[PDB]
Amino acid sequence: TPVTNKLKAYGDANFNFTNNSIADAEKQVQEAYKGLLNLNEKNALLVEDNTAATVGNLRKLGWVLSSKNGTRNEKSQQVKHADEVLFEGKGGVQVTSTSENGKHTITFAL
Amino acid sequence: TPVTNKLKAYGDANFNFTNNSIADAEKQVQEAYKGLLNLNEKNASDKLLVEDNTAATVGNLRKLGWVLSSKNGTRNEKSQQVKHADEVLFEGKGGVQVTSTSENGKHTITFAL
Amino acid sequence: TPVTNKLKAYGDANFNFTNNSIADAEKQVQEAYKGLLNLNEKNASDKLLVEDNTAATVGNLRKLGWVLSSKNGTRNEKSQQVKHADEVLFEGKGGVQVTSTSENGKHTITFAL
Repeated sequence: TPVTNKLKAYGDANFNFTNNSIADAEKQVQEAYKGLLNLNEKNALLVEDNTAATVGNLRKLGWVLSSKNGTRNEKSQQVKHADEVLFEGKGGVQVTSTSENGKHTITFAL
Repeated sequence: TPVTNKLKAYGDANFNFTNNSIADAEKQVQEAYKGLLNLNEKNASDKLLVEDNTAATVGNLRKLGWVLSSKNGTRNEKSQQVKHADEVLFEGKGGVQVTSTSENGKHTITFAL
Repeated sequence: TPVTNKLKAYGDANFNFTNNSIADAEKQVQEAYKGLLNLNEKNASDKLLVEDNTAATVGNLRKLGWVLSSKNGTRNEKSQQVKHADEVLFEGKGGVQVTSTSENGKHTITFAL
């Protein structure tokens, strides 16, 4: 049948400040985190560990990729499941990569 | 209890190109994505084959990941999959310095000469 | 929905060292791996401890991630844990330029100078 849980995404209404950490409070109000799952929330942990995850939950997993160039402020984007990050080396930066048993190395050199 | 769902991986033979977007088609045919979970598969109706309120399985977790690529100048992208518990090492040599810092889930990789 | 499974985290007790892989071993102590889900732990029958067709939990989701490492030439690796909703910044300074563009979830980070 249907399986559901009460996990919210950052950016959703009814976020409870006293129920979360300051880190999550900061994510709640940032655009870059909007729509990523809020996995933490604490009455002491609201959605218990032993709660079924849903496929909709998986669609909301990710991390935030940012780039800074000098003083210029950070630009941020979400890396969700099956998104791609390309590291591209132009002149005169050489970017090479190896991959052994789940360990991926991106090398940078002149 | 044996919990299952109908989620496929990219590269699976019976993915239907007609019913899905160009973005998904592009992932479906790349070896780089092969075996990653296909979360965004649609039917004729342009609705998701597997609805949000479906049990996720441990098998599903084993197919989560993102694609990591490097491209030098004009040459074509070399790609790998970063799956759960994989490691990505950014290494500086040959005149390039790479350093890192971490604080409260905020990680920084810094590149210098 | 109340649900459980037998998945443990790297760093947890009762890890059968001789029945598991070298990599898992290589991971179960490294601090950067601690608390990350041990997805592929084997049992005494030399099969996966938790089969593919088992419900995943929110507790599992809280343990998903990957390891981000850096190496400055000769020095040792510095490693840190990247979990869901962590941020990773790529910063360029004297005098590497690090710029980024994104389109349809493909993110390009470009290194110049």
